[PDB]
Amino acid sequence: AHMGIQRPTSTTTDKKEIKAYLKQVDKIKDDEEPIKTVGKKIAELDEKKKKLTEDVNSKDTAVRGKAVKDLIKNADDRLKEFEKEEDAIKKSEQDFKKADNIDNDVKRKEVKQLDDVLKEKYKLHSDYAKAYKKAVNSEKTLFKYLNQNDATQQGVNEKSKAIEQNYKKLKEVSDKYTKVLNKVQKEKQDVD
Repeated sequence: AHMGIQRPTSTTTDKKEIKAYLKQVDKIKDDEEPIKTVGKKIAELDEKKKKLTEDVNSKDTAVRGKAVKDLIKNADDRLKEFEKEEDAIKKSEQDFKKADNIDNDVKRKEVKQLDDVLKEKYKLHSDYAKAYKKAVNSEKTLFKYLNQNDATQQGVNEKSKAIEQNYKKLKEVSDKYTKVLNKVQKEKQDVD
């Protein structure tokens, strides 16, 4: 060019645009940090739950009754804490939709693909949240059954199998979600 003048090429300008895109996606990911705190708080609650294992079968009726009532409260507490994760993902998805201008058609398709995988992330989280709530609620159902007169082993077993099945399902969906979080990073590597 005259005087060796240099001004931005479509490639440089696309880079700028991809940078701004990947930044909006990372700001949203940053703002999900509270989900980590939820996980820690639920883990603490899970440890407290395990520590009622002896008491739930206590021969001291008062110790047993307190353990059962504490187990009900603990299921409520885990569900309440999990609401914060649900709310965070809701916030993240709302910010997502707001986050071409890429001239390069090859690169523009890579971007649409990252967007589609992020869309799949939000959908799979909804499935995961449903499965987690179903599981914790099915624990609560067993504990309520213990909090009335005349509970039997047969009844306990029948409610226990449902908990087991719910956890099998939660594993299937949790695995799928972890997979999608990985696919999100793979698409980012290509896009960048």
